[PDB]
Amino acid sequence: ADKELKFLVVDDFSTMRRIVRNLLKELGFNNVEEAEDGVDALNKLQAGGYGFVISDWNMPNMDGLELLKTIRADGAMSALPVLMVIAEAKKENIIAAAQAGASGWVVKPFTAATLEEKLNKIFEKLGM
Repeated sequence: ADKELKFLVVDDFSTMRRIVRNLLKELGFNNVEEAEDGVDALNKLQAGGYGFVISDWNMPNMDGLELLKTIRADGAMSALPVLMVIAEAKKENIIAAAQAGASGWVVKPFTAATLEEKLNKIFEKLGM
């Protein structure tokens, strides 16, 4: 894909946002920024320039699935890739997420490799 795609890494656990940031990096993706919950996420997206959203599931104020749902229903941002970080392959959430428009999902913990194939297959399917 493109190495300067601007990524948005959304998570309530600063630790985990540190790991995503680094995972991206170690794959040559260094046009990244962070958001702490869905509310902050939306705020940043509206400003512009993003090309990929990596959002966790459990965040206060505005959670994972909500973030996903508002990008999808929002006509400006509607076709924006959203990769969702889900804890356990709880079938139920996988279904809600794909159901709500998520470009794909990854079960955390994930390595740089799984991340890289998750992205590559999202890139391929989105014409990226």
